[PDB]
Amino acid sequence: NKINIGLAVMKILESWGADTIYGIPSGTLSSLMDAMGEEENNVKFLQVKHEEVGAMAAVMQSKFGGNLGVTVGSGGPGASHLINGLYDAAMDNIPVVAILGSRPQRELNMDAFQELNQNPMYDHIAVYNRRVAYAEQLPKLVDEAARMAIAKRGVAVLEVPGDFAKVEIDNDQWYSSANSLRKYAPIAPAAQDIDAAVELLNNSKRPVIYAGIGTMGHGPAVQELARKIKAPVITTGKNFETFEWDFEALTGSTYRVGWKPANETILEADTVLFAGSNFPFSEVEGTFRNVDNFIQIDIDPAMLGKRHHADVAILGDAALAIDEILNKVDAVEESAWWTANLKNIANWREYINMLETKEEGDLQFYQVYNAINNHADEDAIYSIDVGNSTQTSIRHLHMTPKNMWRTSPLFATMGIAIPGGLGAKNTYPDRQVWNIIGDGAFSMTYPDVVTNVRYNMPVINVVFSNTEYAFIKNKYEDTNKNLFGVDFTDVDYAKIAEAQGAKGFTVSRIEDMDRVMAEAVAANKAGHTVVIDCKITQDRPIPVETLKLDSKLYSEDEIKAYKERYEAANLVPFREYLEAEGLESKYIK
Amino acid sequence: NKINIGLAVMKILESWGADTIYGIPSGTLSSLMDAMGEEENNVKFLQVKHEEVGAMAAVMQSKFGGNLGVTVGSGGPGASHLINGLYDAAMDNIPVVAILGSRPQRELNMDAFQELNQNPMYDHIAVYNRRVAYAEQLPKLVDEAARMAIAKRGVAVLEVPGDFAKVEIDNDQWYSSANSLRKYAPIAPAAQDIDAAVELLNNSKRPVIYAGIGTMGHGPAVQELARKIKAPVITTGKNFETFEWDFEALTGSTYRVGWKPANETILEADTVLFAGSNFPFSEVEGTFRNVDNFIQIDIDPAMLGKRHHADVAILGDAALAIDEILNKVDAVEESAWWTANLKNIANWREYINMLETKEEGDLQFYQVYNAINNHADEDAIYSIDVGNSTQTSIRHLHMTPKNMWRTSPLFATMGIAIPGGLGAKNTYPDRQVWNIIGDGAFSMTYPDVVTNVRYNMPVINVVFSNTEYAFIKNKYEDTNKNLFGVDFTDVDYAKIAEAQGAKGFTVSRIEDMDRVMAEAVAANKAGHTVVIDCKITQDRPIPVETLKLDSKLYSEDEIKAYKERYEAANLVPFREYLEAEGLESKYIK
Amino acid sequence: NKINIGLAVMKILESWGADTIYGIPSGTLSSLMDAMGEEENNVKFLQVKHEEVGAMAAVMQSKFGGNLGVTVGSGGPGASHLINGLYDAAMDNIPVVAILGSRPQRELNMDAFQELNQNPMYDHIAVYNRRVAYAEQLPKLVDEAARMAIAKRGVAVLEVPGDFAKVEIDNDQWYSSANSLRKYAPIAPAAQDIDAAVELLNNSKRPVIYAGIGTMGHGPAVQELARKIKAPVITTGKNFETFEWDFEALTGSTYRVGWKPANETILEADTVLFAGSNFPFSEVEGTFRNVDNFIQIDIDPAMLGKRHHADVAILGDAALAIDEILNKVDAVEESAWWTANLKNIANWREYINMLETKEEGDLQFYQVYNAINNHADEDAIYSIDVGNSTQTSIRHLHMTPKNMWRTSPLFATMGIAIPGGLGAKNTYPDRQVWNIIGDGAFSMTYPDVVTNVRYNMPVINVVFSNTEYAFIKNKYEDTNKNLFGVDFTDVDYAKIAEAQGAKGFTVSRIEDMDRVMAEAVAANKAGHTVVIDCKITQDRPIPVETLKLDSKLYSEDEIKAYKERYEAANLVPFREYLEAEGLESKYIK
Ligand SMILES: Cc1cc2nc3c(=O)[nH]c(=O)nc-3n(C[C@H](O)[C@H](O)[C@H](O)COP(=O)(O)OP(=O)(O)OC[C@H]3O[C@@H](n4cnc5c(N)ncnc54)[C@H](O)[C@@H]3O)c2cc1C
Ligand SMILES: Cc1cc2nc3c(=O)[nH]c(=O)nc-3n(C[C@H](O)[C@H](O)[C@H](O)COP(=O)(O)OP(=O)(O)OC[C@H]3O[C@@H](n4cnc5c(N)ncnc54)[C@H](O)[C@@H]3O)c2cc1C
Ligand SMILES: Cc1cc2nc3c(=O)[nH]c(=O)nc-3n(C[C@H](O)[C@H](O)[C@H](O)COP(=O)(O)OP(=O)(O)OC[C@H]3O[C@@H](n4cnc5c(N)ncnc54)[C@H](O)[C@@H]3O)c2cc1C
Ligand SMILES: CC(=O)c1sc(CCOP(=O)(O)OP(=O)(O)O)c(C)[n+]1Cc1cnc(C)nc1N
Ligand SMILES: CC(=O)c1sc(CCOP(=O)(O)OP(=O)(O)O)c(C)[n+]1Cc1cnc(C)nc1N
Ligand SMILES: CC(=O)c1sc(CCOP(=O)(O)OP(=O)(O)O)c(C)[n+]1Cc1cnc(C)nc1N
Ligand SMILES: [Mg+2]
Ligand SMILES: [Mg+2]
Ligand SMILES: [Mg+2]
Repeated sequence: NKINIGLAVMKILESWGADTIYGIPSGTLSSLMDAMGEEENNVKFLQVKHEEVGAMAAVMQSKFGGNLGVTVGSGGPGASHLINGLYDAAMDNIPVVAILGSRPQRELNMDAFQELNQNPMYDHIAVYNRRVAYAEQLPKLVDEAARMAIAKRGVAVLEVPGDFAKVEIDNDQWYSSANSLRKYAPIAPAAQDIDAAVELLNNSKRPVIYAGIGTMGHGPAVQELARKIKAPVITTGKNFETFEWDFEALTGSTYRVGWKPANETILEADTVLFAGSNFPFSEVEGTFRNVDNFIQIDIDPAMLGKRHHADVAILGDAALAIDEILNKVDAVEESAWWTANLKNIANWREYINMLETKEEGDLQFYQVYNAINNHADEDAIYSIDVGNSTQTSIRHLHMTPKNMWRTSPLFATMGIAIPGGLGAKNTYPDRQVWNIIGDGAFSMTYPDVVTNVRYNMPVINVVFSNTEYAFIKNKYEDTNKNLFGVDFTDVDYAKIAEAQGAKGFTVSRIEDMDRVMAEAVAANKAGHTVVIDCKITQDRPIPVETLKLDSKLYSEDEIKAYKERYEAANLVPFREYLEAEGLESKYIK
Repeated sequence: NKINIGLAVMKILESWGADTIYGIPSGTLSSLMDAMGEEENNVKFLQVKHEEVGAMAAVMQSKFGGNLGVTVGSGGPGASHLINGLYDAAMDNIPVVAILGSRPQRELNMDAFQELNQNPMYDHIAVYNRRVAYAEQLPKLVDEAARMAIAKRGVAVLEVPGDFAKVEIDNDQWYSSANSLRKYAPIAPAAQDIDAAVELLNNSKRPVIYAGIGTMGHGPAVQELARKIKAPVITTGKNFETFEWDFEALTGSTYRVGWKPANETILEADTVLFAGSNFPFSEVEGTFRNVDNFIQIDIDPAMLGKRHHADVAILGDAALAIDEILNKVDAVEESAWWTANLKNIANWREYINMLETKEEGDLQFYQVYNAINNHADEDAIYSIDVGNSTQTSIRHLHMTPKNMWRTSPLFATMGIAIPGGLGAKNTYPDRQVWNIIGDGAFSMTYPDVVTNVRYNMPVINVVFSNTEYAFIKNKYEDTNKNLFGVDFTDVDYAKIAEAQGAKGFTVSRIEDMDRVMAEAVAANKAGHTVVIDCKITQDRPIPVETLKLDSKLYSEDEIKAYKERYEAANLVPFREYLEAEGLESKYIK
Repeated sequence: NKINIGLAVMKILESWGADTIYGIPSGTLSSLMDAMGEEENNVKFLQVKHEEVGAMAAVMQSKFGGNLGVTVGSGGPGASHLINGLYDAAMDNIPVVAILGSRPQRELNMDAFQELNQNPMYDHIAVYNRRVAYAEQLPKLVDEAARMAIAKRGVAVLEVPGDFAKVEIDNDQWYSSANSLRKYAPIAPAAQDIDAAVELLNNSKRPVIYAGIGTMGHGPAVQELARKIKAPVITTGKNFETFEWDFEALTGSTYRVGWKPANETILEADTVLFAGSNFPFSEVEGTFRNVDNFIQIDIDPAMLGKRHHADVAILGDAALAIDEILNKVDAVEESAWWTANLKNIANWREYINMLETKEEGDLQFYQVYNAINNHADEDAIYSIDVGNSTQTSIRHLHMTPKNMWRTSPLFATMGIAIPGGLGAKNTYPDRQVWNIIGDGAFSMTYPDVVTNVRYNMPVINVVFSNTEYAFIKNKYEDTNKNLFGVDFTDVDYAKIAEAQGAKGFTVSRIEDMDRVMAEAVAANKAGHTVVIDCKITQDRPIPVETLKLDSKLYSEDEIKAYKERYEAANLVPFREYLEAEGLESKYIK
């Protein structure tokens, strides 16, 4: 007639679909874990080597479309180790339950061993943050923690004295509210707002669609609208998978982790259809400084008019809004604007393709991605870390909506890749998973490669060894009138992988890349976790946030040096393509 | 006539003796670092692979008697990575300056990239926590940060917008208050309080001295007092180096990370001289439940009467107090109490020595320490990690005041060892440094082994590979009516070390341990960082917090099993030694 | 071509409808206020005597259906004084912008006069909490503060260095996003969920509708449903105005601030239609312990299944849900259940009416309310303070949807009444406003009576002088086996009102109450603020949370004493009415 509180907690977690708990065992968590596996319960424990990797995996699990993740941290140091993963979830508004273990109740406030008040730890970023006051309410609080993490789209934190889960209660003294879980269906936009948008788009001479992840699942519709009104497409760094990598009108993304086309288009555009985005560089980089009209679509009222004055605001689902717009807007037969953009994009793709298809020489980022493109499954999942890998992956990977690409986009914590792969593979065990990592970030997390090995969750780690914290050093050449402290010694990551039970590869030449990738993938299909140590050059990826190509903006000397350093001799400034179509730059005089 | 704000900051840090900054480069920290090395400034940057290791090294640097440490974390993820190191410093009351990099001022509050309010992050544990409001006051705030960290004995945190250090100011618009640094000299205790202590000690039939780190530097005096009044000595887990490892009257420490003698003595004692300690298990483990009188010595008023009712309270330096007491107290010629304790200690040392000196078989903790004892320098420094290593090191290392032993004693974060070695070697470059680590903790920090290699700071890493998070699993056998999730796969750490430019060794047999240690030390003296992968058994160290040896407390079956499992056939319960001297247990009936 | 930042802020506030700022002038707020009134701006300043009254008025302004309120607090003490008002808004989820003045930027971090970090002050309860980093972004942050307070339904806090508002900017460097303000229209519920509800209601033998403020604006529909299926109605303490005070099937509210009928009905009910409520006593008072089925309607997913296991969960507007249910459910011709409830309600109304209509004697709460009922406008607004006034007002006021009743229901801060009247009168200048206050709460706020006088915002303060903190003392008789410290001396509040420029009245006899109220109202219509000092008895209002009337639950002695003390000789326990209709209590045996 009674049940162990720990088993009740597992039953509740199971009811909310939270069937995986990431973490490291602890005395302050013994009771909870001791209950795992009872009465046919299916909540599994995935042991990591560093609690931050567990927290990040639990979060990335949801990012990749998986179930609500749960992460545990032992009282004190275990709990504090969850921070980078929780801050990432908070900034990305991703649901995740964090359980902080604690000393038994009798020890609280006694200044005992590893005994402290952990309530302040995550109060600032959490949507729910409580210290269980007595054993009997633990089930209710775990249930609410799940409900709140999901409803508030954020981090739900519970501090749990270690002695509570051992307590027993009547089976009728607990319940799950998972059965009452309800979510709102996509909301249609106000016709009045769609019409105002249509009018502006019809009258615009240089329209451009800036699509954020709010357009996820509606890329075809966005591409259709783009072609109907001849409006080029700009995407955000988080939304590339939404488009066919080779879409004729895709200009890429603006600023640093972007493409040349996008950065030029935005400064020449008249009307922007800001769809489902909260682009953070908007104000500080003056992204929309030359735009005449601004139309925004978003399901969140707090975002309407946030990044720029909105001439038209549309509250509602991006899909529905795009569909309504597509159907009501006037078709455009030809546009000098569209034609110039297509050619500018084509020019950029020539540049990118020639870099990717070199046949011999010292290995660069480009050829590694080329190889990934020639060997990856069409529905491959990419877990991207922070640094040059982010910048290059969205330029050189050839994705489509069949893929998934995720990173730590806003908080931007390094080391998100390996955890990303764990959450992905846990969700899709038969799906090919890639972790694209810089050596600096890999260095903050490679001990967890063994986790994939131990749990038979085969992933392919691609490590870019340039022996520098490049993303910073590269920028140091600009912002810094010096440099200093951005390089380190190279280590044999392939050998480290072997020591961990993984399969390691080392490659440093372009002419060996295709074979190495072939062998790495074959190994992954043999059930092995792989680490490809790519010893690349220190060539800095082309900095499209500072395009030194237009002779009316930079000196010939500057242009020559820029072309030379970035192998961009054939890149043509957008103004040339505009003028060829009889148009004039609206800001370059 | 002007100076770069960044150079001013370095000059101020240099004036406070803070000549080393630990961290990882960042765009949000570029300005500050760019200034390092100018105008003959000698503030060096030590690059780590994970910011938590940098934060911990900066803290351990002071713990080991070094200069004020400085740690940097890039805005957001870099800063949050400092947490485990800062919480350790906070709980241990260790001075440390933490600089959090941040987006440029113009980006603050704009919800820009990696832009957030970091003030809440460490407000709870810091003694100083401010966000620089404008460039010109950065020097003043760094100066105050140093002054406050030192005066308040804690964490001083500054959030610094990345664009401030580039600003220039008049040389007369900044100054360091380091020249005004003043500290109080040891304060003599009130004679009235010393006399009350003396009277109690003179009249006590079973005195015992419980010495905490407040007695650091006065071990000889404590040993002299112990012999004068025939009072055995109990130490805290943090204070072993204060005594000669083989002192005839040293009973060790109480509770889990302790010895058998100490745990028995405390339950049989009448009067306790609690000198310079804030022992955290006092109340929750009922350490002093059978004590009749309690005398406390401490320089901190907040501690007087905290762990137990104090019959006599002495405010002042432990050295001075011990000296005053020693001189005024009556000499004791013989004591049945003393005699029984000495024999109980001798019995324990027989047990410990026989474990350490085995000649053949599967390697255990014991023989690794035996080897360390036979090959280490007499002034060696030991950086101890958290787990079975802590428990075993204080039982098997043969230290004296010439040594230094430090860990993460209260917050108890794993992974403190490697950082400890960095701070130690940075402070004493020609001194032998040992990092004693469990494989679980090593797994949270081994990527930083390369840091010692890269910076030519040779250390000896001793890794205990039992393929479990033993300290927890061991206790799981008691507290848990099950277990689960406490084991992992073994990895070749020696091979990982080689891949990092370090020298690796692997040992699994007792008969090879002496030679392996010899070769490891010789390598360390050759300037190499070493990793000794000790493949040990899963034998649980004897649990002295639950001594099942007295037939009046446990069944014969229990005693037999306990002796069998812990190879303690020859250990004799303290009550036998007491009775042999004509005394009776005061609680065992 | 340029504009003062302060004027820009006022223009933005005006665009969001925030035309009133409550507070007290300050050096740290001088710049902002100095700009009020410029270029035809219409943002007015309402000066209070205590900043907490200003914060509460700004909040109550929205509670009463007014515009977004703004409250200001001078750096340090002025800002901290806002706390009770902000916590009330936070717990009630009411939008409000709070501006904290601060020392000029140059003084920040200098430990200057009244200079401190106010970011921690309200971080825990705010939905937006930032310190303006530079003058130029102040406009953008005020605009976002308004947008966020509204979108997040909570407290938006901005700390503003006093020197920023003086700075000038280009008119094109600021904009308001108020034009993009959009809100979701009522969402229809899932038909599947409505049908499950209907089925349960059709099959229920004892249905009951528990309506919270989510049903606001749909009382007629709720009353119609109640009559159609013969389900009595229970309301929450915040939702009385939604029903006609004399609705035949209104049982009142459960627990302490409730009626006898409601408290009995809930323990005898089978199926509950929990509509638009988040009743806080649910679990701790076991409100639904005897209920068989539970159906919940709410627009917030986080609330579904929170207060009790939900057999049916309906996500969507309460109006739409009630309408769908009303139309699909089966009509019920007669019900023994309904009949018994109506008679129990009628019995309660006989009791209440006889108390209210006494003709002579010492004045009690009852006759004051009787008088208010006979003289108040039909659309009067009632601002209720915390204490016996809350308990009694919902029992003795005769409200309808034409009225508005508001208090501090969850955080429950005393002193909310006067601020409530200010916000109400500011919103509806020609509407009759009543402040019902206990003397204890009046004592925390009467200096602000002058505010109504000074700003010609005539209100009627009704003060219940029982010279005790009754709501507590009353309960002290139960929970406390003593009492102590709950009484104080009586003061002449009428005389205090006169000293403040208000009109004071004093009444202590039932036979004078009608005339006094008549004269008080006539004075209010003469444009004067009135204070009616009601010297009442210390008679404790009947405690319906402990009904000692059923002989099968209490001894005859207890019942006699209960009837005697609360003049309830004629109250009949519900079980009698149930049995008379051939039904049996489901829990009283
Ligand atoms: C090292 C690094 C460098 C980077 N560099 C760049 C860079 O140069 N350029 C760049 O663009 N990014 C860059 N990023 C990523 C960048 O920081 C942002 O995270 C990203 O651009 C935000 O993209 P977003 O607008 O698509 O989505 P979010 O910021 O997640 O916003 C999505 C919006 O969509 C709305 N929404 C959600 N669902 C719907 C729906 N159904 N209908 C309508 N609206 C909906 C939401 O309410 C929200 O407002 C970088 C990241 C890293 C780690
Ligand atoms: C995994 C793990 C297990 C552990 N297990 C144990 C265990 O079983 N048993 C155990 O004992 N410890 C154990 N520890 C260590 C333990 O948690 C405490 O940190 C330690 O015992 C505190 O020792 P202390 O009293 O010497 O010093 P502190 O707690 O640092 O207190 C020192 C006191 O000395 C005072 N003081 C300082 N200078 C002076 C002066 N000049 N004169 C006078 N007073 C002065 C201070 O004000 C303070 O009150 C463990 C640690 C870990 C990480
Ligand atoms: C001294 C004091 C004593 C008190 N004593 C009592 C007492 O004895 N009994 C009592 O009942 N109260 C009492 N109260 C008030 C009590 O504390 C609660 O604040 C009140 O009962 C909450 O009422 P509620 O459920 O209507 O609304 P709320 O708690 O405000 O919850 C309203 C719910 O409606 C939902 N909602 C909003 N709009 C819609 C919509 N359009 N459609 C559907 N759902 C919607 C919301 O999401 C929310 O879940 C007392 C207050 C004080 C100050
Ligand atoms: C964006 C940001 O803040 C970056 S990008 C970057 C370079 C990463 O180097 P890696 O070697 O992994 O990759 P590479 O650029 O390909 O060489 C650093 C150090 N940072 C700062 C930083 C520091 N520390 C942490 C934990 N997270 C971040 N994001
Ligand atoms: C004390 C405490 O909280 C311990 S002791 C311990 C076992 C350490 O295992 P390791 O393999 O390093 O050593 P071993 O015991 O010799 O096998 C754990 C997991 N914990 C919990 C824990 C978790 N995570 C972190 C960051 N710090 C701590 N202290
Ligand atoms: C509910 C709650 O917490 C109450 S009800 C109550 C009695 C109020 O006395 P008053 O004289 O105003 O009214 P009366 O009951 O009619 O005599 C007190 C002191 N409290 C505690 C309390 C204390 N202080 C403040 C600021 N707010 C509250 N709510
Ligand atoms: Mg790199
Ligand atoms: Mg281990
Ligand atoms: Mg009163």
